This record gives sequence, structure tokens and C-alpha cells, in this order.
Amino acid sequence: VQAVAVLKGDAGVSGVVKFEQASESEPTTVSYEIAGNSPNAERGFHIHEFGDATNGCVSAGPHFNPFKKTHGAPTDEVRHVGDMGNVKTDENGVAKGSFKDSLIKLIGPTSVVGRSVVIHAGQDDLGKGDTEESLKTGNAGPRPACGVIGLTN
Amino acid sequence: VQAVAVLKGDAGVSGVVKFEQASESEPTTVSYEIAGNSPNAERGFHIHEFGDATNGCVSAGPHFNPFKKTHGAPTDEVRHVGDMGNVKTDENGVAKGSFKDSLIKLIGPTSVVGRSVVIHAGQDDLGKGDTEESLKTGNAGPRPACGVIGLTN
Ligand SMILES: [Cu+2]
Ligand SMILES: [Cu+2]
Ligand SMILES: [Zn+2]
Ligand SMILES: [Zn+2]
Repeated sequence: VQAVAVLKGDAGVSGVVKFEQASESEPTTVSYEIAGNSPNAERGFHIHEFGDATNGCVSAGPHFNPFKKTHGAPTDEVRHVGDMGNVKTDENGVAKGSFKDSLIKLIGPTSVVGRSVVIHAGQDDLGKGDTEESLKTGNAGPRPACGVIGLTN
Repeated sequence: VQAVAVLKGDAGVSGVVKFEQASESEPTTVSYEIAGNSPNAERGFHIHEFGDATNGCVSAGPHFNPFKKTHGAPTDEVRHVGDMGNVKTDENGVAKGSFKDSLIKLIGPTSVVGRSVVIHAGQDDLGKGDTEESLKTGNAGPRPACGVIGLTN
């Protein structure tokens, strides 16, 4: 199964995020190409609960957290399903790469199809900051771009 | 369960389409508010197979037709699942209304979540025209606006 999200916003940030999972027990491969970010930085990358674009990126809601855990790093045992950490931007402000993830799924009760992908304006503290907010959002900041995850061929 | 699609394009057409279904056997209520259309006309309204927005409204693919039937009217026995017919625009070019549909579903194997909603620039001939194209698209024409159907609260 394949899915894709086109990140759009009004801050000059945009990109494409592709998802791919063969079966439900298999990990999902996430590939992304995002431009318009600050050069040479880390930017929070997450899947938010709602694929609602009526109110910009705001209506996407909180991080997809069906298991009611606190915010963390993709590699943490305790993290939100939608926690993809930080993406690295080069000197031209382009973030590009891919990775596999076992919590994010395109099949089953926790499918992210129809939900949102959000790129933040700030760095994700991975739930290590000493603030209550660290545990919810990772203090990643504003959401310059987002896209609803849709099915593709 | 509730879902929504925000129709965007570069032709001045835009709107919001909301979906609502309590259980899978129940009909889905579709509500829509679209502006920027030709005044006092009929415009093809359909759910296309892919929620792929990488290539404008083109990448949304054909009408959602899991049962491999020909194009028809919402009331026809033989129609594509995604066949919502024509929406009527007033003197200000606004199409607004709602209806229930038993083929369109937000739950189950034929869920339209993650797929696309497309408003056309032309009138849907409801598969009555005498052209082969009538049976595929209804000769509805160009796709000025579309949106990926996402989950909401
Ligand atoms: Cu986020
Ligand atoms: Cu159509
Ligand atoms: Zn999180
Ligand atoms: Zn059709």
C-alpha cells in the first residue's frame, strides 16, 4: 500500500512525504523531500491526528497518540505514534531522506491514512526539555506546512 | 465518524465538503459549500480513487469504482461509488447543500477516507450521453478544484 502527503503552507515551506507498507506487521518506509526551511537546522516532523485542513495546519490537532503515551524520539519506547523526530536541512534549507518505522502504519486500526503530516518551524526537543510542553509537543513550535495523507498507486 | 475535504485549485473555485457516517450500514451524509463556479449551472461532483495531490487534481485518478460498474447518476443502480452527480450553483456561483448516500462509506473496505473529492468545470451527463466517455466520466470536463478526504472530530 502507498500513500502520500503534499505539504503546503503560506510561509514558503513545502514538500512531499511518501509512505509505503506492504503488510501491516511490516515497517513503513517514509521518504520525504521538503524545501523552504532554515538552512542547516533540525525541524520537528510529526503525524498529527486529524486530516482537517479547514483551519490551516491548526485543525490537524495534536500528535497522533492512540496509545496515550508522552512525546518522545522515534527510537524511544515511549513516544507518540506520530513522532518522527527531527529532519535535517542542508545549507539550502532542503530536508531529504527516508527511514522505516514500526509504529506508523498504513493498514489496520492505527492507520495514518486520512491524518496529517506537519513540519514545524522549530527543533523537536524529543521530550527531553524540562517543560510540560516537552512531553506533549517537544516544543517544536509553529506549523508552516502540512498535508493530509492520501492513498496512491 | 466524520471526515472533511477542502477543495483547492488555481481557477478561483474552492469549498468544503463534509462527510458523516455513524456506522457502516448507515448512509453517509455529504454536505458541501463550494464557490467560484459558473452561476446558475450544474457541475459534476465525484469522489476519485486517489488522494494524490502531487499533480494538481490530475493525480486523483478516475472515479472511485471498486465494483467496476459504468458511470451513472447517484440514483442509478449502475453507477460508480464516487458518483455524486451534479451540484446546482446559484446566481452567485455558489453550490450548497447536502444529501445522504448509501454507497459512499467512511467505514470498511470501501472507505473513501484518504481518497479525493473533485468538482468539475462541466455538467455531468450522468452516463446518458451517447459517447464512450459518458460511461467513464460523464463528460464532466476539467477539474478546477479538489481535496483529499481527511479524518476529523
Ligand atoms: Cu508536530
Ligand atoms: Cu469526477
Ligand atoms: Zn509527539
Ligand atoms: Zn463516475
